[PDB]
Amino acid sequence: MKGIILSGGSGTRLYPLTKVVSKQLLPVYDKPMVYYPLSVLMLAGIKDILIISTPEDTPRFEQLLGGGSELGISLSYAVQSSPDGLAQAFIIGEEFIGDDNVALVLGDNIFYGHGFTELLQRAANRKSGATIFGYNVKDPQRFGVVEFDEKGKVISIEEKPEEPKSSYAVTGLYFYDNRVVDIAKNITPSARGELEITDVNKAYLELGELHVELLGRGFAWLDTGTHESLLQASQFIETIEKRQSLKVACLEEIAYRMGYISREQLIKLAEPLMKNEYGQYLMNLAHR
Ligand SMILES: O=c1ccn([C@@H]2O[C@H](COP(=O)(O)OP(=O)(O)O[C@H]3O[C@H](CO)[C@@H](O)[C@H](O)[C@H]3O)[C@@H](O)[C@H]2O)c(=O)[nH]1
Ligand SMILES: Cc1cn([C@H]2C[C@H](O)[C@@H](CO)O2)c(=O)[nH]c1=O
Repeated sequence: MKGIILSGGSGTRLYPLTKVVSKQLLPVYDKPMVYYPLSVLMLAGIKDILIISTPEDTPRFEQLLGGGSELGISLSYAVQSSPDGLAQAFIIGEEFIGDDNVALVLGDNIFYGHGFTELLQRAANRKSGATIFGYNVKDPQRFGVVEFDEKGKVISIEEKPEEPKSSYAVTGLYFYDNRVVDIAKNITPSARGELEITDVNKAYLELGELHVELLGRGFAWLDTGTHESLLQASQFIETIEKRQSLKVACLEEIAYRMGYISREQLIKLAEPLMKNEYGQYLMNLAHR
């Protein structure tokens, strides 16, 4: 499986925050937003990842994450010339994806909760169909929305409905088989002139292979779209971290716990950052 992080968009709502800094490099407590969705692809066992951003911000993610091999993964970069919607990721990434299955995660999505990584791996290792993730939210009409039935099987899937048929939001994390690129090629802009992931999910629904994993109320799903939610997501992270002295979405911890790196490689990483807390945190970990 390959991974794609959609990490672009013009950053309107966060102005002036986003005047000279890209949205997904802004802090969520103690590390760049982008670390959060990257962590998720890593835990799913995806080792080969395309990061998409704007022409002016794409180089700045590349300056931060490099080419991935310090995390013992592989990272690549592509420019989205402008934000024509999320399905466009599969067009822009057609060539990085090629022959394989692909998972898409939104660059401004924070996921967290016990057992989450078991769910991610089932999905990441499924070799056909789509997997999407649902979550009971306050104002479901703000999001894609999935209604399902009895057995947990999907009866519909609609983008931002004036009258939502369900509380379960479709979240910014998606797993697909190889058919998705030719799917995204063959549908067209909506009323807001974007290529909609909902219509990508609608297609899989017709093929009879759209799976939902529904996330219960023990998971957290936040997105970092506004000054209010950004700060909220921030408080929520530091509360988890202050308490347990474990970090959320520390990339190097995940590379190592996941096998992508060795103790000795983790130690080479810790070593130059020993002047700061994040480095001592990595070093503590190698000591076990
Ligand atoms: O072409 C694009 C479009 C969006 N983005 C970014 O991707 C994120 C998603 O866009 P946004 O406008 O914030 O959300 P919506 O487009 O309204 O909704 C999408 O993302 C939601 C995630 O909350 C889902 O619930 C919806 O079903 C899905 O349509 C944002 O961070 C954008 O900056 C890009 O980088 N390029
Ligand atoms: C093991 C591990 C889990 N997680 C996250 C995934 C889940 O959302 C939550 C519980 O595993 O913690 C990390 O962020 N980093 C880690 O190193």
